Amino acid sequence: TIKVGINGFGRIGRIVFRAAQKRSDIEIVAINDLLDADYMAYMLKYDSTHGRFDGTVEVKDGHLIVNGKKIRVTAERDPANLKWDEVGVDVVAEATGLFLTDETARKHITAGAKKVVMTGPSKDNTPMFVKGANFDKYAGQDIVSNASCTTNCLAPLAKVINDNFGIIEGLMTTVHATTATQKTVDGPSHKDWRGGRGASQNIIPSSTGAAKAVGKVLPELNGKLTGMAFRVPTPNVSVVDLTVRLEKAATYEQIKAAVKAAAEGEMKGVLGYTEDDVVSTDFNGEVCTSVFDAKAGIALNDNFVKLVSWYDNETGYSNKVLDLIAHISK
Amino acid sequence: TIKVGINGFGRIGRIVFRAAQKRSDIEIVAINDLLDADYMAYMLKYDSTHGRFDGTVEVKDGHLIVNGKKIRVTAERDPANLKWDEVGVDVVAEATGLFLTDETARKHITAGAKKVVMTGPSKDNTPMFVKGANFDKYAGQDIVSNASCTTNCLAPLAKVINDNFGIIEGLMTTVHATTATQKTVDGPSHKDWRGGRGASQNIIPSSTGAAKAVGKVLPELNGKLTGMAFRVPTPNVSVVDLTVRLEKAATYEQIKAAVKAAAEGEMKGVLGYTEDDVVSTDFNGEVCTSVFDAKAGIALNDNFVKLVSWYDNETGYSNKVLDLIAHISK
Amino acid sequence: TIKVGINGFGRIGRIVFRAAQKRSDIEIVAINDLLDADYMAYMLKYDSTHGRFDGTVEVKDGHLIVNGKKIRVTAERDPANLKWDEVGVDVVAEATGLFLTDETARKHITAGAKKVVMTGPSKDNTPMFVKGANFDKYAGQDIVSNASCTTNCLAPLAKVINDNFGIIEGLMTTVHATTATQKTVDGPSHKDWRGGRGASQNIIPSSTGAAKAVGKVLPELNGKLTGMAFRVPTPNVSVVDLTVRLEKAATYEQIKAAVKAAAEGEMKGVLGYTEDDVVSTDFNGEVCTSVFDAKAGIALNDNFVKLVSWYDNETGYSNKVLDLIAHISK
Amino acid sequence: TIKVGINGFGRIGRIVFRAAQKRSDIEIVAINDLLDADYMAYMLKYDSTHGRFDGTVEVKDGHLIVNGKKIRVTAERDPANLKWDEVGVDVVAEATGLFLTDETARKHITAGAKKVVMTGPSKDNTPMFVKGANFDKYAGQDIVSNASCTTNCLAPLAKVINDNFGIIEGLMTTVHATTATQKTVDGPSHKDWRGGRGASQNIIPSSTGAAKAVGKVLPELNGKLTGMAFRVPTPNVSVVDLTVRLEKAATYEQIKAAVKAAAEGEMKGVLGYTEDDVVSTDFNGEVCTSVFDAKAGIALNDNFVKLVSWYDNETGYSNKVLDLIAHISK
Ligand SMILES: OC[C@H]1O[C@H](O[C@H]2O[C@H](CO)[C@@H](O)[C@H](O)[C@H]2O)[C@H](O)[C@@H](O)[C@@H]1O
Ligand SMILES: OC[C@H]1O[C@H](O[C@H]2O[C@H](CO)[C@@H](O)[C@H](O)[C@H]2O)[C@H](O)[C@@H](O)[C@@H]1O
Ligand SMILES: OC[C@H]1O[C@H](O[C@H]2O[C@H](CO)[C@@H](O)[C@H](O)[C@H]2O)[C@H](O)[C@@H](O)[C@@H]1O
Ligand SMILES: OC[C@H]1O[C@H](O[C@H]2O[C@H](CO)[C@@H](O)[C@H](O)[C@H]2O)[C@H](O)[C@@H](O)[C@@H]1O
Ligand SMILES: O=P(O)(O)OC[C@H](O)CO
Ligand SMILES: O=P(O)(O)OC[C@H](O)CO
Ligand SMILES: O=P(O)(O)OC[C@H](O)CO
Ligand SMILES: O=P(O)(O)OC[C@H](O)CO
Ligand code: NA
Ligand code: NA
Repeated sequence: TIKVGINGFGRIGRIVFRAAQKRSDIEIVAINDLLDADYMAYMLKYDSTHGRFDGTVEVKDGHLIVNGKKIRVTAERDPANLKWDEVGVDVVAEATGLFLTDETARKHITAGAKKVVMTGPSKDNTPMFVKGANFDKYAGQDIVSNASCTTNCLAPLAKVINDNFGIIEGLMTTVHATTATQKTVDGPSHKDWRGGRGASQNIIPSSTGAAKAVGKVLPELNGKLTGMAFRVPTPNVSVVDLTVRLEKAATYEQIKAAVKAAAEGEMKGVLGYTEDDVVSTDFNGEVCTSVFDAKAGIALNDNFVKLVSWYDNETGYSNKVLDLIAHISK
Repeated sequence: TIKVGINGFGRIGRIVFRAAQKRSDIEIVAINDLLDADYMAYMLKYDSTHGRFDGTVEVKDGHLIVNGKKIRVTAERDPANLKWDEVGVDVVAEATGLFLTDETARKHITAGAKKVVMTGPSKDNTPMFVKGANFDKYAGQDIVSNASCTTNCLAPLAKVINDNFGIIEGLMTTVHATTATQKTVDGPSHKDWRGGRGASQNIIPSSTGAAKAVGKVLPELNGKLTGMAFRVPTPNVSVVDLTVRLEKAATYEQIKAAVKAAAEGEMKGVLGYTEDDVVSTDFNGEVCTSVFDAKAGIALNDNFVKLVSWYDNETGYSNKVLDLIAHISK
Repeated sequence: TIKVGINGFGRIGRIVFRAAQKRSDIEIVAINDLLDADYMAYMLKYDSTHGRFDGTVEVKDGHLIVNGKKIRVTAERDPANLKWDEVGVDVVAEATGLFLTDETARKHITAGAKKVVMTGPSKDNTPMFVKGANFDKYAGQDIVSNASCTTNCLAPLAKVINDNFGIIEGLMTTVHATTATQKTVDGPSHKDWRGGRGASQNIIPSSTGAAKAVGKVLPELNGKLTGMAFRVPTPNVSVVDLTVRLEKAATYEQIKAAVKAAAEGEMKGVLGYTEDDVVSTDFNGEVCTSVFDAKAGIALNDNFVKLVSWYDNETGYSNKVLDLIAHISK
Repeated sequence: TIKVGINGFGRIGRIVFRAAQKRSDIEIVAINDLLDADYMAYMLKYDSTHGRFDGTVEVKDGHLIVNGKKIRVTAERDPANLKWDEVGVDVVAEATGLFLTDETARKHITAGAKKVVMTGPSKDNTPMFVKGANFDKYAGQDIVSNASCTTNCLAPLAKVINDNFGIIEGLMTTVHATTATQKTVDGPSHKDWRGGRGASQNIIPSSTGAAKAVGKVLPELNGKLTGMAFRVPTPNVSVVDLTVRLEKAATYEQIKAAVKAAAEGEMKGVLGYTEDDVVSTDFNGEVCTSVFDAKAGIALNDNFVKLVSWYDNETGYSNKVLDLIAHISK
């Protein structure tokens, strides 16, 4: 098993922790955050979106005991002091949002970890990987990024469509759940003014991490795709609305068949496929990072189509963080 | 003064009523619905979205007294019995959703009205008129339709873009407020299964009335545009997300300049233009039916762009119902 | 195995169905509602509040196949035509809200069922039974009512407090999730004007079924308790806020000890007890019909206290419908 | 006119600013916060809850120009450096939540202001005042507190009830809108764990400032009243649910008459009175700090009653901050 330390116990850190409980290949052995262990235990035990933790959580001597296993709890501000080697950590899930460059994330390796996976898009040239788009390009790097949830939805779908029909150009929108960066009522957000406005009251235009990341994980599409977001008052699950022009003419049935074939074969567990009358809550807990909604999309003609794909922006991305941890450990 | 009877006191009927109070050329003299006058008064006085009625509302002898003026109240199921001539009604705002064909709406003329404006898309070939798209094609018809709110947002924007740059093809999404056809918790909706799912919990894919209507008010765009909707948990205000391929190359600044010129000139009061960091609640009460959001849109290249335009689906549409009543009465 | 037919596939009918899957003593063999089998299957499979159905759902020959078992589907408006004997139904879960009197519900017995459990308060003197209040008073009746969800929260708590300390008088509020009787935006509700106002926008004062029912299942408290509700914009889970004057002085720790003892002893699985920092979503899926929140309540003095108890108004009530079916079948 | 400086441009500071625009007796001449003037202008111009600012807002040379009047903008962390005398400030509205003791708030007087009104409950013995409860006790103090919104709702009602009928003991609940201290999704709130849980998803038990403040502004009720709160997913407007035992027997009609008499006389503009079928949005913008809801309350008997009173927790409190400023300046 791969021993993992989580740095940062926010939404991603906690859902990564829960996802790792259900996997035999990865074992969380340590968590670092500026939260007391008893408060960590509370945040783990109770979740408004995903329900009660499936297992036992004890606090003993400042550490967590989860399903009888001891999890080392620390509260280090400087990752260089984390002594990851003292708990045999192989890979660090870097989930604070604060260490998205090589120089900052490398402190985990100085502290004894072997590799680091950033749970967000890198801010320098640290390479990004998206399962179903470019895991096979990984080349042994000791620090990597799993991109972002929206990129994990867009890229697998864009790859199937491009590989089969040729994307000339495309624009996308994600209609995106409210997240922790937003405000409950109009409040200060000096670097993103719209993003300070009351989240439960508003449709809020925003920028998406996918516009900059998708051409990095699929270089053949660089400069051919961009987009934006609308944040809306739901607590989880988002949807990509991808408008593409195709080089090869394809009927909507042919598009469905290509997506379905990828979902049942090469991209199984990454790309999903449904023909049901689904809505966003039907993907709360979804592990696939891109679930194609066949009935929701619409074609104007054989070369211009709007495609719809769902993603649980918490669960899918967290599971693929673990997939990236496993992949770089092979 | 144009005397107007309102048939149906749902959301559109009540917001048309409020908007008519601010116009000197139109006076509401009668309302018909299966509601007691005291309940009509309550629904007019208090509005969760638009606040308290600006004026006085009294019930006297089974009728409404609004700002001191008597409004005749009736509860006729058959419009042929409405006796519109007894209150001097010129134009009926047909707002029940039940009489969207010539044969049904013409019962109002048999009942003494001179003209009818349907407050929804016609179900037969009753002509639709949308301000900023084709009011100038009106040619004396006594029964007309104002299309739908989404069509009133999309059509003025599509016209400016097509007239200046040529829309080869386009696909649109409206991210749309919850409406009265939706359900508070998962409930029966046998003709629209997704639409029965709990509105406050979900992003809900849906169809839009604008996909059929836009090519009818702008025949030059027939077959060139279609789209879909996502219903989201907000109570009012929606946004059109229009992705178009252009015949003539246009930079995003050139597109902005053209839209602003239309908003400040010919289409003033219909098309609006902003460069501010707006969110949906900033248009609660907006009278313009299409407010272009310059900063929210994004161009992939000089011939492929995503344009964003806001609309208060209650207020803008209701004001343009009144504009159409005035226009056909000239 | 008790064979059960469900009449009405609304929220209670569908959550009773799901809960029955986890019990070996009760098997659903038939469902009646004015829904096609494929639409019933969709409503069972996908739930915005409770997630995807845990099992397989297929439609075969107009009937449902659930976890491999055939469920007879019918669409009879008149319960006398339900032919319950043809599927060996023992007890009917009468969940339509339309047959809450002896004369109407007894049509199920004419149609071949042996007993009926109404899933709402009876409108005549059909006896109500609430687990943790008066199941032990059941004495062979073939038609009974399980009262309402709020009554199932209030009555077990009121009984423990009254039995130990003596309720002289009490007043309660339930802060209550939105339900299907409410409206998504301000709409017609001529028999309950406040209840027509947009559910997601408002705190809405309302009446509660528990104000009439509690004195019926606990006659010793008749005339000693009443209350009201506020409906709020959550999709499920509600909370009782009970303010009582006590005959016998009791400190808050003594009250806690008494409630905990009942939750751990006689009323285990009915009354729950927590000292954790819980919020409403922590009870989405809760089977206990009354979970006492020790830290939320507050005592003014040893004879005047405010007690707080949570309930999943869908899940707890539905499970106790099944408990009542089992109890009357003993 | 009284010249006022606002310290802190959060919800209270901004709604105080808007309220002062409509008053001739008070003129805002300066605002201090760590926000650029252009961002202050944006937060003032657009409000999700209260709509667009009624007036003009310009930014010039780092200062605000509002309806043509210059407002001095500063960004001082230490209030001792604010030079309030340079803009002739009489009274400071201390709205940061950070300076709720004599020693901290007195820095404004060192900086040249004459008096300070804290827009929250004091943390030391700085005296609190609530209009309709104890403004007439003000005795010239140069630093005062306006208590909190819930205390401004509870105290005027409790005073009428106690003065007329004698409160033996009472317990209250406020069902309270979401506020800026809450989180959009489950997040860190280490001093109030429940308060970190996702605000739009949950009913959240909480503590209320009124439990400690009400006996301070009405000493005759000290030790006779306390309570708690439930935070719910609405963006503004809250409601007090007051359960009281009365010394003097009073029918519910007698209680209504006493409240109505106070609302129309001595407490006019503080206590309001309605018999309408109201819901929370009907008080968005309400200036009265306590609006009694006659039809919502319920009496068990002539000495034990539940009373309901609404408050716009932003608008009412902000207007009474201005009232306190005017009162201490007499
Ligand atoms: O930080 C000062 C700027 O704030 C706004 O711009 C930010 O917020 C936008 C969303 O409202 C983002 O799109 C943008 O990227 C941010 O920089 C404001 O629009 C700018 O004019 C201010 O300079
Ligand atoms: O009415 C029976 C059909 O219901 C569904 O289809 C309706 O609902 C869809 C949204 O969920 C609409 O897109 C569609 O146009 C409606 O007809 C179901 O998907 C069908 O299989 C049923 O035949
Ligand atoms: O049906 C006519 C009456 O409607 C209102 O009263 C109903 O709605 C109230 C909630 O808004 C309930 O409390 C009440 O029990 C219902 O009867 C209205 O308040 C009445 O004046 C009307 O007669
Ligand atoms: O700060 C550590 C404590 O956190 C919790 O208590 C806080 O949060 C409660 C709401 O969840 C408040 O009622 C309480 O006043 C706060 O102190 C936790 O319940 C405590 O056990 C922790 O010591
Ligand atoms: O598309 P990639 O490069 O992530 O590869 C995914 C593999 O095919 C799955 O084993
Ligand atoms: O575009 P039309 O035909 O609605 O004409 C609009 C007029 O020029 C003024 O609104
Ligand atoms: O209180 P009752 O009468 O529902 O009896 C309950 C039993 O003792 C076990 O739940
Ligand atoms: O009740 P008080 O002391 O706030 O006094 C309010 C005055 O009567 C109003 O002028
Ligand atoms: Na329908
Ligand atoms: Na009703």
